[PDB]
Amino acid sequence: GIYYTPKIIVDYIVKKTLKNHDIIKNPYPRILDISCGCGNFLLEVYDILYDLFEENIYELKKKYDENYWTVDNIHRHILNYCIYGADIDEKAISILKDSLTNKKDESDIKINLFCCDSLKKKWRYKFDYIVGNPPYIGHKKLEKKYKKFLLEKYSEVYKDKADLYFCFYKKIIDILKQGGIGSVITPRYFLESLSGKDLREYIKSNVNVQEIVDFLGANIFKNIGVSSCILTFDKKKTKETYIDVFKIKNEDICINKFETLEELLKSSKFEHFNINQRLLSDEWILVNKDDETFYNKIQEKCKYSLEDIAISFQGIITGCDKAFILSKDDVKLNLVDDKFLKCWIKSKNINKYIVDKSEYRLIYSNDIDNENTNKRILDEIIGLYKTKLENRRECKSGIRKWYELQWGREKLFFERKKIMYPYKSNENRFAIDYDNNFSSADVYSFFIKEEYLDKFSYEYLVGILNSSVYDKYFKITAKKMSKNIYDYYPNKVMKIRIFRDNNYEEIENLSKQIISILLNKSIDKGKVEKLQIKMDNLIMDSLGI
DNA sequence: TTCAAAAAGTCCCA
DNA sequence: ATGGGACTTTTTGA
Ligand SMILES: OC[C@H]1O[C@@H](n2cnc3c(NCc4ccc(O)cc4)ncnc32)[C@H](O)[C@@H]1O
Ligand SMILES: [K+]
Ligand SMILES: [K+]
Repeated sequence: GIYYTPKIIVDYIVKKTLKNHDIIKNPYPRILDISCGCGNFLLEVYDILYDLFEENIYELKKKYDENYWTVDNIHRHILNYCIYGADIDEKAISILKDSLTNKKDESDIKINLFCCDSLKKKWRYKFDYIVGNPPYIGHKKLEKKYKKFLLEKYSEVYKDKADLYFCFYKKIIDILKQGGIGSVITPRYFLESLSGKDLREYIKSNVNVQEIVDFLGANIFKNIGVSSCILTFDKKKTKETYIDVFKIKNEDICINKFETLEELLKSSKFEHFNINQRLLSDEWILVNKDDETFYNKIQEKCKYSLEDIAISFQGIITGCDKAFILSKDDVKLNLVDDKFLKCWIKSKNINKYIVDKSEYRLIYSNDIDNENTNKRILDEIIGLYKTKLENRRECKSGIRKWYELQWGREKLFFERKKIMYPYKSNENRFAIDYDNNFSSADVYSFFIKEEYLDKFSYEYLVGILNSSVYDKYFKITAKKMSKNIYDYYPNKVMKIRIFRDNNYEEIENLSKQIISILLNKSIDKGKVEKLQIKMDNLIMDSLGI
């Protein structure tokens, strides 16, 4: 439950908040970490503070009580008035307390360390500087009893599938003094995610965001599947409202390339651009001027969105795939009448323009009337996981029988011509499904509304949607998950805007040529790339880019 | 009644 | 052993 932040990032975060502190004007700064752990940040705060006091000790001695301000008194002063920490783990607090003590009995100095829940603590005062790495706990791994507390007391930032670190953002902001500075490393997903919409609104309207360091899919925490960003914000009265954005360019770099993180930020490994905080909508579109011009051209030119013209839906959720999904060559499928069997595909089966032939079959068990008529299917296939099936939420409440699919959706939505795409991918992969394929929630589908069929065809749509233009266009606002992975979920895919002009016929014809080649047995892959290049030129011409 | 979001992902191998 | 790559379930709030 304890995570170690890399030292190069700890040093950067502490420097970001304290490098320009006027210790002569205010020799009593309050620096807080509300998930301090063993003290990765606080122990570094001590070192920075000690040099700060020692470098100006005679100036403080002259300006203030000359007996109080001596070098031998710096250690006691820092612990009494400057360093504050909180963590739920008692053992970590005890270790940090020893570490701070060992920086030097005489007078039994008191240390401001609290073993508590930082989201419930009654904070008796606000703080000049707040740093640290909060806990990240999503909606599956958080206790329901605790989530009831969060939904009640942190509703301004925490609803639905929000994360625990949203609340730490709110708590840090609320107890930051006027003119104070906060700097934290959290997951990056709130920058684009639907869940973070309220959190983004809370940050934008309560603090000035100085800087966002976006590591994208780079691996900052070794052996941890998370993508990181560093946010620095303040409560200073400033007319200027511009954010420094540092966005990494190569996700494969090692974080220890230089001795300092700021060396990496200034280098060619990162790009820098500024964003006007006043121009942030509910979405934070953090791109350079070239991409903003590119994005705005497409938005203005396109009069339709996919949501306008299409019906979206998520795939089947069985609740226990091993009980219902079988290999098409499994001998146990001889027990299942073919009326119960559906073709089943995974996200990896989706390519551009077409789906691979399915290798798995879904038992649509919802169509099994009762347990007596098809006892063989229940006893020998589905019942092998009856205990796990009975633990599903809708089975415990009696809504579903133990052998039914948890979310079987509507069969008629899948058994039709439609477009399918993987839920997480490195690139746009929109395919026309001709084979009534079913899938789990790792594949999303949509079909065109009847009233828009004479304006848009499936062949045209997969043409533009798979183009290099729309690959770049979608990724401008897409949710970056891990290295070379973006979420392709309807909450953003359905916002993709599309156009219709004089190039419609040739774009559609090129797409049909690609599909015809891809479906050939002696498939000529090379010519497909040439046709794609020609289609990209038409699309770039159509959108004036 | 029933939708869709959510990576401190998960798992394997060189 | 670790770091990097291939691939992606079902729990959950609304
Ligand atoms: O690296 C993360 C670090 O933060 C610490 N930490 C995790 N959760 C909390 C916390 N409130 C949230 C909460 C949630 C559920 C609870 O049953 C109880 C409390 N309040 C303070 N510190 C917390 C950890 O111990 C790690 O040292
Ligand atoms: K004096
Ligand atoms: K990562």
